[PDB]
Amino acid sequence: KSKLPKPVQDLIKMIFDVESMKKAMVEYEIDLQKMPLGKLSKRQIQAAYSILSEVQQAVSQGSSDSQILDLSNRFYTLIPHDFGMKKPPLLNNADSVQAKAEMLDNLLDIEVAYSLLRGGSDDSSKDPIDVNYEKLKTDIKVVDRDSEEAEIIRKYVKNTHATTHNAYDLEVIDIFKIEREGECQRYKPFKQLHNRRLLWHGSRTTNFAGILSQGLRIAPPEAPVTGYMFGKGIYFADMVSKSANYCHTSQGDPIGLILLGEVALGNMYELKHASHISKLPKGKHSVKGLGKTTPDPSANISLDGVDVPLGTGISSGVNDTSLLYNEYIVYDIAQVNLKYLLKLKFNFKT
Ligand SMILES: O=C(c1cc(Cc2n[nH]c(=O)c3ccccc23)ccc1F)N1CCN(C(=O)C2CC2)CC1
Repeated sequence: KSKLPKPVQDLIKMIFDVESMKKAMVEYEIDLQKMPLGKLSKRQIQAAYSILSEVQQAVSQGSSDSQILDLSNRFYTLIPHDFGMKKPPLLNNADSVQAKAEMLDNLLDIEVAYSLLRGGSDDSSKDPIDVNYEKLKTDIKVVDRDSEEAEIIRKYVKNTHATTHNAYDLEVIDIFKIEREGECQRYKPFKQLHNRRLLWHGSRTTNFAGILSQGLRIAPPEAPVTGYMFGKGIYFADMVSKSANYCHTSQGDPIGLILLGEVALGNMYELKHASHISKLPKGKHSVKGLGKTTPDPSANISLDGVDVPLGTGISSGVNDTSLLYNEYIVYDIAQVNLKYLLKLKFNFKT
């Protein structure tokens, strides 16, 4: 039996759950008989990303719906969808491109989780929880409830929950201090860079085995840049509820996982509307999506020399913007240093 803490053990079980991976694929209307978990490959997802990038071209250049039909069908050939003997819905718009790009982002993380679980070594004498924990190459420790860092994190959760996200309230079950192998060494060029903030990153439970082993990555070159609001980068939020929406929890699965990462933002490229950029303008290290609401800047605190915007939501004074809340995007994976992993219970009030 495993000597790991019970919350650490429950975390491993949750992220390496094969049925949850299958459930996530079903959600994206994938045909599991034509394409099960085992048949998924980095190559197939990449080829589908490229076919989606072709759909991105047809939509923008106002191509005929009879020319988009073959591009749409090609995507379904690479990624089989559950429609049986019926014709599948037409991928002829930017929304369909975005939705299928999000699916492929998840499939790429699900593939990493499954390859980890099916690769390596099988040993009956060792606890399967301990074996799977080692595969993540991440030091996971339980943060003591009565510690100052736990009080800071709980205040951050409590204060940055938005009114427009009141269909549920949030309960912090566990706070994990995480240390990805080699990540501190990778973050070294940006360790002293100004504007370093502790920000939120919400994702589906089925993506965390991929996130903890490989780190938060950027969508591949094959991915359609127009399917990403501020281009292919790593997205963060200063509001817990904005990130918590990306946990994709329901009444049937109310437990989610959220990250707290130290992001070296530096000189921010402040944007109000969609900008599908491949590269940042000279002298800029990040993009700040200007939201209508911002945490109180006077209420900012410093946890290990890192700014924690745990202030309650106040008006930013930003007019004519497509965002209700701020977002932060970095375009170099070395600019992120993951600090905490939170297990949350979503108490749906609907
Ligand atoms: O951060 C994002 C991302 C997230 C989102 C949604 C989102 N998800 N989670 C958040 O906490 C968040 C905060 C503010 C704004 C958006 C978000 C949209 C586009 C994105 F490129 N990534 C895209 C998916 N990722 C990948 O590694 C894909 C598999 C190759 C991780 C990085």
